[PDB]
Amino acid sequence: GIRDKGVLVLAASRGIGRAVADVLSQEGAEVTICARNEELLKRSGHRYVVCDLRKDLDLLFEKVKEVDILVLNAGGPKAGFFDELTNEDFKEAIDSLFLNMIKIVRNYLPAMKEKGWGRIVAITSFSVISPIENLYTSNSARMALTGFLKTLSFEVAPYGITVNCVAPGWTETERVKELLSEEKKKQVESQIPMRRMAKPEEIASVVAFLCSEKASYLTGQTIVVDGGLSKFPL
Amino acid sequence: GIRDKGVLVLAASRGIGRAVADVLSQEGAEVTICARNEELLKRSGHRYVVCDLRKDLDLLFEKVKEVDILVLNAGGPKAGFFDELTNEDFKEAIDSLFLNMIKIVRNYLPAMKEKGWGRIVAITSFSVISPIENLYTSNSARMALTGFLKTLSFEVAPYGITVNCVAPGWTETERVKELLSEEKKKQVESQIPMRRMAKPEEIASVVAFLCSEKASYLTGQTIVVDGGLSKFPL
Amino acid sequence: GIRDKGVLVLAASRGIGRAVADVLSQEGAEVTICARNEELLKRSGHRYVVCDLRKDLDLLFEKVKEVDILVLNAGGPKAGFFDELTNEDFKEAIDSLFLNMIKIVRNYLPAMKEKGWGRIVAITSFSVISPIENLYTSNSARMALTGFLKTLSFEVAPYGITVNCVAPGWTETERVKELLSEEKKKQVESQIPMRRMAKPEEIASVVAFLCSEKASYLTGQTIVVDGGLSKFPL
Amino acid sequence: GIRDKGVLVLAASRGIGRAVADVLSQEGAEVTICARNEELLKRSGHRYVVCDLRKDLDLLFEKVKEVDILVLNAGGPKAGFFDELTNEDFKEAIDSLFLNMIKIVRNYLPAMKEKGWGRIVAITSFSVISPIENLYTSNSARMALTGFLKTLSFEVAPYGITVNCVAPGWTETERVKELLSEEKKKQVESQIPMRRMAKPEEIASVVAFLCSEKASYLTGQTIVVDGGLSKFPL
Repeated sequence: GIRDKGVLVLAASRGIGRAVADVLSQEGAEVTICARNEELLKRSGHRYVVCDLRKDLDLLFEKVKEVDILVLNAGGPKAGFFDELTNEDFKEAIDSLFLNMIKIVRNYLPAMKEKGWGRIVAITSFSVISPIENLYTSNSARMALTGFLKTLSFEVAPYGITVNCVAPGWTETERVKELLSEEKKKQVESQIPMRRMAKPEEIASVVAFLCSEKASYLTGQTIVVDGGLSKFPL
Repeated sequence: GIRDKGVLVLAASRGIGRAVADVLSQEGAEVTICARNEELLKRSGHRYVVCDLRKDLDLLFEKVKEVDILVLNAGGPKAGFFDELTNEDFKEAIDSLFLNMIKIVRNYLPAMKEKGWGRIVAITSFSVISPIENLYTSNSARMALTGFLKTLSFEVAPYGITVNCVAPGWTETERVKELLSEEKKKQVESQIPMRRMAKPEEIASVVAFLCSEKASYLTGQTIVVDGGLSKFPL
Repeated sequence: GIRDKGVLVLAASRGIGRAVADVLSQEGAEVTICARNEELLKRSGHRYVVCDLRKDLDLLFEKVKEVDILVLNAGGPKAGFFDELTNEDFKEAIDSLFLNMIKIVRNYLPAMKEKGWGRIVAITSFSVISPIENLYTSNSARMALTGFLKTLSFEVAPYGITVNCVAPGWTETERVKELLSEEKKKQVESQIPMRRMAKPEEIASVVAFLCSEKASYLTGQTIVVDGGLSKFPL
Repeated sequence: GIRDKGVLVLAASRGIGRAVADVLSQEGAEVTICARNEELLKRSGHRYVVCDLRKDLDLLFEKVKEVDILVLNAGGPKAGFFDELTNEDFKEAIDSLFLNMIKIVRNYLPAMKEKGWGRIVAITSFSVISPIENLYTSNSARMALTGFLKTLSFEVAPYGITVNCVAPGWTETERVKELLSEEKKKQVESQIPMRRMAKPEEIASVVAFLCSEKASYLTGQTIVVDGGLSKFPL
């Protein structure tokens, strides 16, 4: 039940974030998205803020004041094996996937406490429980955030705020339909039990559910939505 | 989207299984429940079969022929420390919570393959990831079923059938409001971050979601719905 | 420090169980092994008892009275897709890999409590956290025993008894060098980061360490020994 | 078998790090320890470097050139609930427990590859799988490092290098015998199944084992050494 709730979705001009904004809009929430590309944002049909999170967080906090539902999401950082990654690559990933996210929570959390209701949902990756061999930066940075949000979930629970992650597997975002060949996309598709990648709305729907009033007893969890790919049984 | 899908819910005259039946009925599914007590079943307002998961299941298969959605559920076996449990206690738990469930899946799975759609959802316990010290029989039997359903999820994924568990924490079922004093209830309730037990419908709605067309890319997963109690971070 | 401790190792005429028996013997423990094949046992150079892990229980308890260290181990049950496995397959695996093990523990446990010192070690499989797709019977039965032992580990901890599993990955036992071609062997080997299967002693040495006095604060854990194969981060 | 291997242990003038250096010295390794406190280090009887690792990595790499075995370890960061922690608290923890650690590995890893043998062991905490409610900064930073090392273990495995964490539970270090009252110590002690905290050597021996030639097929693992405290069963 999310008619009239305030929603912010980060990195939401395209891909999963976009799909999440779309759903929540169709279920009557008042949604703001934010991203780097203004042109993409004007075309989205949503309320938007142009927001490079490294440089200018106070612009975001000024233009989007309070928020019942917060979906954390980011671009994926550099892939590579250990010798082709610098200290700067790990630092940038930590800043943008972990420390900047903490700042954003810290900002919007007090109004949720005051209302006695809230939702935080972080979009991470199934690579969190089934680490991919060349994603050193995002593996470790998403484990970081996932730990932070678990510890958080304990403290905010009594205020009616849930805190969860959704860990999508391979998703057919326009970004992925460019980072990969047809040969590589087939090979990967063939190791997914469902023998396909997710439509972005298939990830969106899980996130929309955790945001609804029906998910009120579910917190401190990472829901993996990956077609059956990861092997971990519990 | 589950108007007109055939649904069977086990151990569903009371508690969580009852709530699950109620929801899916409200969303337009054709629901049959089954349990031991016929008088409870007559009063439930649902299609029913009298059935016992410690014994023969043939009556069940005859009276309920095909099924799009199958929710596995049972009564909780005996609690106890090791010296106050017999080999029989372990065997009865294994038969009822594991082997008889495999036989039920075996039975309704073929018609799901034939249609290219299906859903299997097992209601287990948060004790599976956060084992309670005197639940030796249910801990180990629920691990067994979880292990079985994960292995299964791999195989049936390409047929459009998902396989998941919902692992509820402390829930205010009539059964629990009788297993426990007031003193023990408050002690428990004070260790749950949400500071309360779940209404049965709070577990129901998660199950109901996994059963919908929206959960199409989510399989092989145990969703813990426990108010934040279990500490495991992934 | 295990000079003169009494040891029983199951399924130990060949493979990993044999390697465990040999180590513990070299470190001065008085070791009994047990298995079906009497001529293999005669030739092993160890104290032995002939036993099935189905019928022959109280012969074992008769000929092997008390034991400081108990290594549980069994043959691997039938591998297969769901439609090529019977109710009897699941039932035999649960009896031999789970309920018979509970019986053996129940037997040898009282004398460990009496002495204030004990060691139980179950050899299971890395398939426990990274389930292989057609090992339905072993996956679920090993999860069952792993769950049992974890719950157990809580209760026997104060009595100076540790309870742990060792989960070996692909090991070069002569059984495996027969279950597999050269082509299948290489395919598998090339997905192990160490690019090879374990010598049986490389699993044995882990088991031997859990059995030593030095492992005195480590209980309720499954050590995975798999050359890096399983993806699970925690 | 580690007679003559070169060993470096960080944060090792006291506590667990100290205990690890002691053992490995007794087994014939040539050990250097490093910490901030020079006077403690002189008194240790070991080879030592003094270093605030924010600013003396150049010193450390200079005075300790190559190393077969690398035990990563750090002081514990600030404990607190979310409102009493700043962005600098999170930053400092990430720096010191994660990004500095990567820099050290990056340094000592090439000579391990060149020799075809090595060991990296991080001492983390059982709070990684059983997160404590007010350790936001260490929980999330240790998850980061654990995720980093697991991703690394895949790549370095073919080179004869293992990568593991040891996650001690409550240990009777002098530092802990000061952070806690008697009253709080006993409450804690009474929730550990073993009913006591670890002697630092009891965590040291697990580390020493991972460092030996006998742990050759064991990598990509976090061994939890916690007297049975954490409930996670797998």
